[PDB]
Amino acid sequence: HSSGLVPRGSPYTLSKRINGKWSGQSAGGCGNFQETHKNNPIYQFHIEKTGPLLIELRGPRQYSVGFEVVTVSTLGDPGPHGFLRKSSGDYRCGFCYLELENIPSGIFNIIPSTFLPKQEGPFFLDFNSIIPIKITQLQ
Ligand SMILES: [Br-]
Ligand SMILES: [Br-]
Ligand SMILES: [Br-]
Ligand SMILES: [Br-]
Ligand SMILES: [Br-]
Ligand SMILES: [Br-]
Ligand SMILES: [Br-]
Ligand SMILES: [Br-]
Ligand SMILES: [Br-]
Ligand SMILES: [Br-]
Ligand SMILES: [Br-]
Ligand SMILES: [Br-]
Ligand SMILES: [Br-]
Ligand SMILES: [Br-]
Ligand SMILES: [Br-]
Ligand SMILES: [Br-]
Ligand SMILES: [Br-]
Ligand SMILES: [Br-]
Repeated sequence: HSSGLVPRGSPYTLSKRINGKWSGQSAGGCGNFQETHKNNPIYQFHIEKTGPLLIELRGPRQYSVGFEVVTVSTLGDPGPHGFLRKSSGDYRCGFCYLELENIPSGIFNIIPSTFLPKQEGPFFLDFNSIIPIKITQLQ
């Protein structure tokens, strides 16, 4: 993996970049498009030690983008920073992010999308951390 765009000397000392795209079936659009949102790409990552994670998504300037993070498996006891699903928030043009300073140890999925379906194009997902994170693509 290459790296994202992180200041020199950032507290996030590791940056792992995933390059993907929306194309054909996988251009599913946001959650409003309930028939196709679940067709978007899905990446899966492991947090080995609870600690800070910041995820950035970039797509074309002219696309409004967002992502959701879903807890798949946390084996630790039920802490305050536990969740079912979180998101980058409002769709934004070109760039969005989510900072999880105390994400629990476990398995999570991340689903990046454009606002409307059938918006084809590239994206980068950057995972900025202090501990290495294993990632794989599910679809
Ligand atoms: Br790359
Ligand atoms: Br396809
Ligand atoms: Br729909
Ligand atoms: Br569903
Ligand atoms: Br970039
Ligand atoms: Br959220
Ligand atoms: Br959400
Ligand atoms: Br946002
Ligand atoms: Br929105
Ligand atoms: Br940007
Ligand atoms: Br932002
Ligand atoms: Br958090
Ligand atoms: Br999921
Ligand atoms: Br790394
Ligand atoms: Br990896
Ligand atoms: Br991957
Ligand atoms: Br795949
Ligand atoms: Br599959």
